[PDB]
Amino acid sequence: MPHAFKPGDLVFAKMKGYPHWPARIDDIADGAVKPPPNKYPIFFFGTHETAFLGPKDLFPYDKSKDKYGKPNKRKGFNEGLWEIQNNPHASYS
Repeated sequence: MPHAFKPGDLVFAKMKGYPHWPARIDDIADGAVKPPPNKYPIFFFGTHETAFLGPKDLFPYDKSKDKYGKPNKRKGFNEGLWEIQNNPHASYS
């Protein structure tokens, strides 16, 4: 049975106007800006951008990859697919 989201979990994350995007739940570094309540820091593969999202926009990657894990014209998307499959836990800073 599922647990709550934790840092390191792999997802597709949904933002308005964008396709479901390969991403991970990030940690928050000591001294770094914390997300709003009930939101998680999402790191988007390929673009390497961070946004704050709640669980309604987070789809576990294993369950969802068949549907959302296909190449997309959008900037950074195919690089992101490579990252989440090949080195999802690396530093991309």
